[PDB]
Amino acid sequence: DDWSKPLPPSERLEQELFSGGNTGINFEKYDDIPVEATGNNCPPHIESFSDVEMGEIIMGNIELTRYTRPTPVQKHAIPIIKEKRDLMACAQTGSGKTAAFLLPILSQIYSDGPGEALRAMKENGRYGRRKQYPISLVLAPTRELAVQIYEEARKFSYRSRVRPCVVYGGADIGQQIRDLERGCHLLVATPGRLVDMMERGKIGLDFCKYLVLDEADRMLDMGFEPQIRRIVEQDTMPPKGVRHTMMFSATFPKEIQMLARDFLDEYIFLAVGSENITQKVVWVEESDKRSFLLDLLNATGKDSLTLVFVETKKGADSLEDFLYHEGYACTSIHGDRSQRDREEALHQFRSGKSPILVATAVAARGLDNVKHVINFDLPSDIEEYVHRIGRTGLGLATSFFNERNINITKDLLDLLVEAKQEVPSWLENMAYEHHY
Amino acid sequence: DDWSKPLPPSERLEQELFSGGNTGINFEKYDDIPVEATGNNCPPHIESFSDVEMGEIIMGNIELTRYTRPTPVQKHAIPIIKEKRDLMACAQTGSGKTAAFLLPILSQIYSDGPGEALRAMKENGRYGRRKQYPISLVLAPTRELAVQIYEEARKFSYRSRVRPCVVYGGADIGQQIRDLERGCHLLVATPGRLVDMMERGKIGLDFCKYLVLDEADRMLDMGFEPQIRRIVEQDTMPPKGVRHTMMFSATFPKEIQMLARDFLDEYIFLAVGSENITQKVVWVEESDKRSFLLDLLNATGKDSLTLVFVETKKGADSLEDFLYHEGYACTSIHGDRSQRDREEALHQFRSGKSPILVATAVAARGLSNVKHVINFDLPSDIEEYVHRIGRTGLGLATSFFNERNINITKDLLDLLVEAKQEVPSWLENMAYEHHY
RNA sequence: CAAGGUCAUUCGCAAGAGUGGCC
RNA sequence: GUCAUUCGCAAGAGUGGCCUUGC
Ligand SMILES: Nc1ncnc2c1ncn2[C@@H]1O[C@H](COP(=O)(O)OP(=O)(O)O)[C@@H](O)[C@H]1O
Ligand SMILES: Nc1ncnc2c1ncn2[C@@H]1O[C@H](COP(=O)(O)OP(=O)(O)O)[C@@H](O)[C@H]1O
Ligand SMILES: [Mg+2]
Ligand SMILES: [Mg+2]
Repeated sequence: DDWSKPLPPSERLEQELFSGGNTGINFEKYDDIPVEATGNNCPPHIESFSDVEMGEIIMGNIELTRYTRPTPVQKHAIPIIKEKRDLMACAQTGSGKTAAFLLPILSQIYSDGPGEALRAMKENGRYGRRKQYPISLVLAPTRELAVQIYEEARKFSYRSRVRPCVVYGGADIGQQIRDLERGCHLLVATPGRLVDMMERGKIGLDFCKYLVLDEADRMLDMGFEPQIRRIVEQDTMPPKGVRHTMMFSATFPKEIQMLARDFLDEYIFLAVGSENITQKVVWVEESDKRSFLLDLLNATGKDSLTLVFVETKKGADSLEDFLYHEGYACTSIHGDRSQRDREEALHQFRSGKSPILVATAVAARGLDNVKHVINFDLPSDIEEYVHRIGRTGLGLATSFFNERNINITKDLLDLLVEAKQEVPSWLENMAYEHHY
Repeated sequence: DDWSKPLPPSERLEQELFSGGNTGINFEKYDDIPVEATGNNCPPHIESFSDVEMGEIIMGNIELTRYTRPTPVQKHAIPIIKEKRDLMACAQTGSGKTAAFLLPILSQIYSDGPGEALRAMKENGRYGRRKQYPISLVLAPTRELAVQIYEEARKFSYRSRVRPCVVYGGADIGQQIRDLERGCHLLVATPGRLVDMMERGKIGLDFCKYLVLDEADRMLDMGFEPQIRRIVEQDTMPPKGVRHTMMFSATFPKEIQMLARDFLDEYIFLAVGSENITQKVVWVEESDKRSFLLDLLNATGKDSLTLVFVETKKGADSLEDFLYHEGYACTSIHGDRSQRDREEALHQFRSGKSPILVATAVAARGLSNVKHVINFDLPSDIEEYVHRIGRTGLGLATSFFNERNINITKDLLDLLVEAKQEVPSWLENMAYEHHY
């Protein structure tokens, strides 16, 4: 019985599962991703589903649901889970958390098969068996979330021998029991309803190899902690390091961290996701950047430090000489500068003898109370912009923009909206005109 | 013993196998390909290796060999073989053709395992068994090519339980026997040396499931046909439809077709690959295309048909009225024309009453003895260019080119070189400056 | 030497746009 | 309604170019 071999299709079933619902979304607004996965021997992230062998069944079902590339949380979660490592993932709503665990878990089940224990037991007959032993257990806080997880499981278990089931409180136990008795390899459950099934001898967790806690922060908020601990610690479920455990949550309070240390073994912490700073963006042609900078400098207080960012080292030297001949006390720093020359420049800047510092990205990585940060040249990527403006200690950041910075028009626009800053209407216009 | 699981690496092996040699070549000057695969229920081609699940070992070894995407012959051969169909593949030398069969075959062996027959026999001890039963046999005409096939097999069998071996004539039979005695699952062989090995009781073909005849045209020219027939038809090799047979050849003579019908079962025919047409390319700005066309028409003999291709239906109507108001008897045809209007236009064209036909791509698909085809607008792709100029019978083709046609500068340059035509120096110059 | 970003060409993919051809 | 090509944007990869940073 090979579980990696797809079973014959059903045109009827395909339409019910894939025609509508949660098909793929363009996760491009978010593609400028701050994502970090820290842990011992952390498996590297993926850029395509092909970078790991999901298997024939999963790749075909991904093609039916119309996903093309992994979401940023999936880029890390999928290789982490397929390497059989535990995962603590803090990801905001709409990141693709559900598929981030369903895809690797089901892929592993297809490759490994049901295991020796299930074969050694009486095969689930046409009249079923009273008690079922799920290979994988997913815990959810509500019926709504549990049903949504279950629906995605059907899409990814299409043409497989994995039969998903879902049980939730506030419903008829009779339907759920009768649905369980037809086989259950992946179970989605609210905690209270799952405890009832275990007490009734309908569900056994002796062979549960994949445990997922979805929306874990909410489950604690709703008072499900005793049920979860009864499910995991006070029963037959294999312990940490034998089972493969994953916790997903939108927030990371200390209550979730303490639960992670109790439930997860040698795990990876995965996190996905500047408002005390006034930010201005102005259109400036290249030949006008110097004159625009002079007006800002002529408007600066007597004892306010100004940090001016430029793209190239030659541009930094050229801008320093220009400002000096214009009569402005300034200094400069870049990568070619010796450590002594950097110290001399910073000494003048900190002392205030030269309250203007012309710097490349060398000062974006903090070498040291700057009041004004000026992007004389905007950086080529939005990550550099964040590091630059964070040098302020009220704090102001002014950036020069022209057609050369069109590569960050949307990324900069998203940042201004996200930081509750004010948005030039022409920036929105150029963004939509350039991308649609 | 799971054969889909990679075995531990070896830094030495990686360097010896992958550091140099024939790593990937960008099959980019040949992205524009005439490739047709014809046969009953022919599996669709692929565009990346991900489109079929090759397995962890294969995808890992592909990355080490620096292959990015399948070559045009690989796009069809890989899915055809992976679906267990026989293949008659005619492709020129240097097409990525060795890997076109090694990758799907080894992937199948990794997934299917060694089969029941091998598991029921004595394991190859460290004093290995005497007689070997290769799962896959590859036949080559010379030692040189056989070694070259074998070396690629080493790279793709890296970290696998598949052990390749190569035997060829004009060498010490002694080394080959004891290299075989250490185990052999995939065998590369020249026909003469293989016949000897069978007669020694060293090689058994009872379990060979994948038979490959590489450079089959040369093998027949070198007199290997009786040895091949003895190898395939007069021994224990499983017959067609049980074994999976592939034949590769740079040419497709009648002698190869007859051999394919004898050896291949329900096979697919795969083929990969205008000199009596003088072709001219001239730079013409858009505002000058009408004046340039007039000079050519005034230089046309009184009784010669000219076919003028344009991009849009509106362009066809506009060009017709312009020529008419200039005193040139002409007509036009495009997709929006009713069948009656098309017949009227063709009637005037073939009678010579209006020897100038202004047409869109609607006339690029055969509808006469046209003496001059003029690309007033060059098509957006080179395939359309071939179909347009093919309407001549001496026949001449003159094409207008400007910056709008930069998207086919390289493809048109390759075509003119391929068809032994004169090449404007500016066309090469613009091609290299645009792509490098 | 290593690490990062952007651009140009190419390949696939998704969304859009434009042209063409078939009914 | 179906089909083909091109172009814009976006993801990735390969090549090239360019810039930045660390010894
Ligand atoms: N690889 C992907 N590509 C495109 N869209 C995806 C992908 N993975 C998930 N999605 C979509 O993201 C949306 C959110 O799914 P969901 O799991 O509910 O996010 P979350 O659970 O973190 O709130 C769904 O519409 C889903 O189809
Ligand atoms: N998918 C690929 N991507 C890039 N290069 C490839 C690919 N496949 C093969 N090649 C290269 O193409 C060249 C031709 O290999 P070969 O099999 O001998 O062509 P052929 O057999 O048609 O004469 C080799 O250098 C090989 O490494
Ligand atoms: Mg060859
Ligand atoms: Mg092109």
